[PDB]
Parts: sequence; C-alpha cells; structure tokens
Amino acid sequence: AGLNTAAKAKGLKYFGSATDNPELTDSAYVAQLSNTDDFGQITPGNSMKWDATEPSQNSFSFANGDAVVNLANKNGQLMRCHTLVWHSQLPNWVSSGSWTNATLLAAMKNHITNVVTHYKGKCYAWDVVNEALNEDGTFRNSVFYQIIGPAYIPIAFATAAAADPDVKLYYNDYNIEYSGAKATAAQNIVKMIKAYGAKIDGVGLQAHFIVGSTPSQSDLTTVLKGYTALGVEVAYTELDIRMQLPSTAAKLAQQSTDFQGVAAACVSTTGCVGVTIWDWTDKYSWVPSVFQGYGAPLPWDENYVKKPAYDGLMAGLGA
Ligand SMILES: O[C@@H]1[C@@H](O)[C@H](O[C@@H]2CO[C@H](O)[C@H](O)[C@H]2O)OC[C@H]1O
Ligand SMILES: *[C@@H]1O[C@H](CO)[C@@H](O)[C@H](O)[C@H]1NC(C)=O
Repeated sequence: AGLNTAAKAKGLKYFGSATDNPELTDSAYVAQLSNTDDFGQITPGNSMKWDATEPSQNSFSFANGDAVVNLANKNGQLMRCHTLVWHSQLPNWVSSGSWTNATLLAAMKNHITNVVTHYKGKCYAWDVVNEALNEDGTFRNSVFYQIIGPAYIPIAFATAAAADPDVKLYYNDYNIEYSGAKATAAQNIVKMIKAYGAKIDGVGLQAHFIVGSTPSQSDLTTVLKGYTALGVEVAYTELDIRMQLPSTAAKLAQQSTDFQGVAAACVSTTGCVGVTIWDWTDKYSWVPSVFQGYGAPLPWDENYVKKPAYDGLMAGLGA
C-alpha cells in the first residue's frame, strides 16, 4: 500500500518523515503526513533542538516538541527524537558562555537529563550527538569539543542512557554513508563510546545526497555493514536527494534510481531498521535555502504529487 507498509514487509521497523510545526496547520499536508501506509515514524525537524528546548539555562520549553509527538501519537507513528548535543541551533547562552570543563559539562548533562527524561518512553531513538566530525575524520571544533575534549561524546551517551535506559541511542552525521575517512571516524566514535563504558545503540546516516552523485548501492551497503559489524543498528535518518535545478524528466528519473539504491541498501543490511526522509514534499524542503541552485529533493513535489522517486523507493523496498 505505501512506503511504510513496504518497509515493514521487508523487516524494517518503519519508513518515516521529518516535519516541522508550521507545516501542521496545512490540512492537506497533515493528511498525507498522517497516512500510515506511507509513514510509520516522525522526526521533529527543529522543535527538539537545544535552542528550542532550553532557551535559557535551566529553563526548558517543550510545547513545540510535544506538539509533534502528539501528532505521531494520534497516528500511532513512532518518534525519532532529534538532537541533544549539536554545534548548530544552540541558544546564545551556550555559545557566548565563559565555560570551564566542569561548568559546560554540568550544563550539557543537565540539558540531556531534562530533555531525555521529559520524553522518556516517547522516542524509538535519540540522536544524542549530531555532526561531531570534520570531513577528514578529526573532531569538529565545537564549543563542546573545545572545552570538554573528546569525552563529551561518551559522557553525552551515558547521561542519556541514565535518564532513559530503553531508548535507542544514536550518533548521527552526514557524509558517513560512503567509504572514507569520515565514515571510518564514525566507526571509531562507536568504538570510543563503548571503550568509555557508555551505551550506543545505533548509527544515524543523514543521507543528504545529490541527484546523479549519490553513493552506489554497493558502497552504501558496505558502509552500513561496517557499522552493523560493530554490534549497533543503523538507519538512514534525513534522506533527501537534491537536484541541480531546473527539474527535468531526466533528472527526475535519475533521482528515482538514486533513491532506489538507498532503500535497497537498507533492506540488504540486517540491522538497518528504517529510513526517514527529511520531510516528504518539495514545498517544505530545507534544501533551497541552504544549497543555492538545488532543490526538488523529495518523493513528492510542491503540489503534493508523487514523483518518480516515490516509485524508486517502492522498487528498492521490493514492492
Ligand atoms: O549544516 C549541515 C550541512 O553543512 C550539511 O551539508 C552537507 C555537506 O556535505 C554534503 O554535500 C552533504 O550532502 C550536505 O548535506 O548537511 C547537514 C546540515 O546540518
Ligand atoms: C572534563 O572532565 C571529565 C571528568 O568529569 C573528563 O572525562 C574530561 O576528559 C575532561 N576534559 C577536559 C578537557 O579536561
């Protein structure tokens, strides 16, 4: 019947989509987001980030995050919860602070404990740390790395696990889906977390790809299995395949094969639990505001009509 029914028939836990709170007032949008043939899982694109949830220190705010959970609960959809520790979308008090290791650690741990406890029981997975790596596999020089050093990563995981021992704890990043220094360094993050004694359950592969320049099915699968070999699960967490505009029939067809290989890579790898696309309609994609000249990245167009990529995904899921 749809992406989620097809995914589950192949043993995946879900096919799902991100969304954001302004979109939930569009009734036609909501109807399709709520179609559980296509979506069995929801990620909040923004309302669980640090700026949204802890706008002042020790002053938490959950209305917007909770509204997305409420919609998923209404529909019987799973949640992925996104994201606890990240260098972007920090409130001013974090980025402007004069910190020591002890005072930033206390603020970081408090952030994690409060947000995870609030959502205890409500999330399939958390993206506990997001985008901790440079492209060469060194650590990104965020405020957390500058002040705390590499230990911020396992400390974040351990803190989340203490607050909610049941939820799957993920490391999430982009450009870790293809073979290379960054992917290898993501494997090393998994190893480091476990060497500290902290828990890590999954690797989240953002999968912000480019039409005609998407990793091949074979490389995607080698990379997925490089993580599942480590005793973790994997998921594609933010899948979109941006095209260099303008859109054409030929580009739409290439986009379909590109999406097909992603889905098929996941099915081929036991331990790949699911795919989430980063929203579902071109109308609401983040891409054009960030990648000048690119767009049309998703399986439905800006009029909410399926594109060839929808069929590519179904074919990769063996439906
Ligand atoms: O802010 C980051 C973006 O920088 C990140 O951009 C990458 C860059 O490397 C790639 O071309 C990949 O396709 C893009 O997504 O994307 C995630 C975002 O949070
Ligand atoms: C910060 O302190 C924790 C001990 O609580 C430690 O694991 C970490 O390595 C320290 N980092 C720095 C730069 O001192």
